Amino acid sequence: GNSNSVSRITREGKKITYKLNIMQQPKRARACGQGSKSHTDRRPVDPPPVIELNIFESDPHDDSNKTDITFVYNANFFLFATLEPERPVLTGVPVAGVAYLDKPNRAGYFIFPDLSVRNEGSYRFSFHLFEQIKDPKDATPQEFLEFRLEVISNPFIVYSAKKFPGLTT
Amino acid sequence: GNSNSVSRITREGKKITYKLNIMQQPKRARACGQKSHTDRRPVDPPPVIELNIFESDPHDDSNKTDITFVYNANFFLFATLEPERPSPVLTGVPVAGVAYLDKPNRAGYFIFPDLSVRNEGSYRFSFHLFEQIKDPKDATPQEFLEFRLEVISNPFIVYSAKKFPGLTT
Repeated sequence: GNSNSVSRITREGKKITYKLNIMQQPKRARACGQGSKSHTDRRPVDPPPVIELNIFESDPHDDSNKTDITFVYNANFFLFATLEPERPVLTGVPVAGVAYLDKPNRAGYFIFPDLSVRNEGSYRFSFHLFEQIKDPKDATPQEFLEFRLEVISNPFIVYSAKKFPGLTT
Repeated sequence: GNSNSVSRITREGKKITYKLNIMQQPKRARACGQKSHTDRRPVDPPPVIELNIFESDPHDDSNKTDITFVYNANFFLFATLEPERPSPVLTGVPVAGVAYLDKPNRAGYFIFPDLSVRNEGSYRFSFHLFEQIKDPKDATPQEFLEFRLEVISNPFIVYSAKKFPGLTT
């Protein structure tokens, strides 16, 4: 349940598949609360969520064969994080740009190192992929933003540290 | 209840306030499933959100000045579906570009005419604003997307139409 994929067809008849895979799930976070200290003395979600993106060309004849064109496909990609209660709350920078790396896999990567949750509880992360196309053949303000697909994280727990006035000081 | 505001400070020391307010709440939709009335599926009436941007000088932080037509940046509004009682559930085009209009008010406007819900139930819409900055001094993969704020809609009902063979085809 770490991955999700979507497919679309371009004007040139090309079948493009987007695959999102969460490689580093969140596990825990300390509720940062509100106030002036909440924006400068917080502990972000750890380990930072990391999402891998792959793009596949499918030749029209044989669909058992795909070609990873992640390093060839020319478009802007952004990944946006939302906080879904399992039963603003999310602070920080919820938008990550793509970084193309060869290890551990040849793909694009999104990292979220500065996510904070305001209140304790159980949450899931939803990561939404936006594509900004620069070649008109790839099509399905003079720039457009297209939602592509979404991946759902495993549940993680935000705890609250108990208060001990004379102890923590 | 239909609006939300968020303030930031640019590099010049000016305070910039973004205000999102919903002009047309969603009311009803017919579950689209995976029933020959297909224009009955898009959420109706199409949700409409207006955006206003206000400038406050560091010398006077108590007064605001609308700069919605002056602020040089691209804007996008992204719709997410929130279950009021917590293959995609939301379908269509969930990204709306901004349109600058003078009537009914001089502001930016987003319209969502092509949103569909797969399952019946009570839902809410969350609209997230993304700012694509073109002027570097307005600042707080060469292009970047910045999240600003979200506005949450009133609950709306998605209903299902029963099948009566020999009566409803």
